[PDB]
Amino acid sequence: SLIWKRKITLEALNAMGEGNMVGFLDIRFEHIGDDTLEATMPVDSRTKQPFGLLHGGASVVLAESIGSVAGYLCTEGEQKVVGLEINANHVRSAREGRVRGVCKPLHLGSRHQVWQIEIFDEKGRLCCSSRLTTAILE
Amino acid sequence: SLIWKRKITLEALNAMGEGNMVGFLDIRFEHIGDDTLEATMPVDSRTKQPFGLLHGGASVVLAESIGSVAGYLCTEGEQKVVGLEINANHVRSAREGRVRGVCKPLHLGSRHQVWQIEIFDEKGRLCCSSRLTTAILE
Amino acid sequence: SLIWKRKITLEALNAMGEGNMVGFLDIRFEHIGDDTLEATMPVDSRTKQPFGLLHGGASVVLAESIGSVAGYLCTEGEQKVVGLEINANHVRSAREGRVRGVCKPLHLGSRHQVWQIEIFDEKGRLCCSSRLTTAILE
Amino acid sequence: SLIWKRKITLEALNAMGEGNMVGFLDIRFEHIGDDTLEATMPVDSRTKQPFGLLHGGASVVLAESIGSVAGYLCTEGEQKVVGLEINANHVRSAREGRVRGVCKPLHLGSRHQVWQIEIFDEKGRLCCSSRLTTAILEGGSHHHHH
Repeated sequence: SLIWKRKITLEALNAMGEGNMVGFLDIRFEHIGDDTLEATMPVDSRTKQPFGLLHGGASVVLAESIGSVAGYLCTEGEQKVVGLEINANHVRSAREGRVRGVCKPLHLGSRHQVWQIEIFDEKGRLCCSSRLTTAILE
Repeated sequence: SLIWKRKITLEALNAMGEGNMVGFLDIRFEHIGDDTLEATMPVDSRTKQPFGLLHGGASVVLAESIGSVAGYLCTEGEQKVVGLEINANHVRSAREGRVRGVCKPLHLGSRHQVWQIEIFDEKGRLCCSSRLTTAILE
Repeated sequence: SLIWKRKITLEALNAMGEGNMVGFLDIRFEHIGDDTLEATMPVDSRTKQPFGLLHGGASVVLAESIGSVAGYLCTEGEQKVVGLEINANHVRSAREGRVRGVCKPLHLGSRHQVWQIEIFDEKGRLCCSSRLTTAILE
Repeated sequence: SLIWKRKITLEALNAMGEGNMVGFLDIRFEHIGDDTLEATMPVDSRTKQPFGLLHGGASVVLAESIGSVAGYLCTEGEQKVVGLEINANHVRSAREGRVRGVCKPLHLGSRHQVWQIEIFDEKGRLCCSSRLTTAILEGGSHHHHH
């Protein structure tokens, strides 16, 4: 199923993060299915807490970053999306490597959207499950 | 009305982010009342999204960073807190200066804690309100 | 702090629940301040979980019930609100009497709103903290 | 696979609700799978808001009700689960019939669990998506030296 309303390439996406938070974290997308969007992120002196574990906020940064663009790719023309509510359950820690976020839609309405982003570690072990609720602004 | 079970100094506390995400982002705790813990964060290239505004994940990184430490200061001995769930509602954007997050407890149990982190802009306007649920581990 | 764009009395307000869940759970509005709405609900056979304590879901029905109407009162004309997301933390259980829900705004925009509802037991202690995000419909 | 640690019949599962909220909203567990639990709820005057539609709070009642027991079934002995926090997205309304809740585990930790409950209408359309985080409370007698 194709949910995307706009067309884009990993090239353009990754370009977005340069100059802002997304950039200074090395978050790079790596897939764009018909109804799915993936991305990864490291685990170092930028995405870790004072104990050397994948910071929970880092996972949310990753979740929101992907959900935001994905929601955008589901709109038309001058439309835009703004994240309203986000939540996440940290069910497993991470200390090294890169985590991959898999974003899928739970609901794509005309005025708002709900995105689910599951984050897994290199071994494929689920570390975080988050949801993003956005509003479509004309 | 005094909740802390571990005495700490802003100096030693701020020291926490000396090589981890909390440092790279310039988060600096500035207050330690009987039941509240504050800390500001810079709204710059490091914490902004592709459009120049504060990134929603930055708001959550701040929340979860202030909540993790508040929770820890409320345990004793070898105990530790692990973040379980976090939720945030972005009610207002911010594009300049420093955002302040005021953390207070909603509940301080013996097994779990619930923290409320309200993030304001330099104008004192709520920008993000979030809750962090922690688990106390022996 | 007069947030209400509409006018309504406790009498008219409570008459909304007759014949629906609100009236069936005996949820009763008891205060309309300039920027807050308060309502009580019994902790009984209709609101308890299998072990004699207040069902967490009942606390959420109270929360959404107060937040929905409050949202309405903050619009006007043919405008109406629709709940998008609601979350809550159960921090203390209630076993008897009635709990009291207190709702106040966190954001009232032209497109959506965020409401915070705190639920207390008969002793004035926090039992549930929740947030509701609505969307305004023209 | 089999996540359940306790063996319960649907009959015994539904008997738990008599006399309380679950029984009063006619919430009926109708299926226990290897790693899923399902319950139904009528969309009527007891569960509708003033405008004649399914009350979002009811949906959360259904979700927490299913999630709570699923969490209990995944604990042995006198152990127990306590609901910590819940969240839900209302993505579509309902006005008649029943809605069905389908609870799957997202995490079955040693100290806490995360449950996902999706509520569907008659046509299999998602009306509410919810997550419940619970804490496991230890229980049972302990050996002591003598």
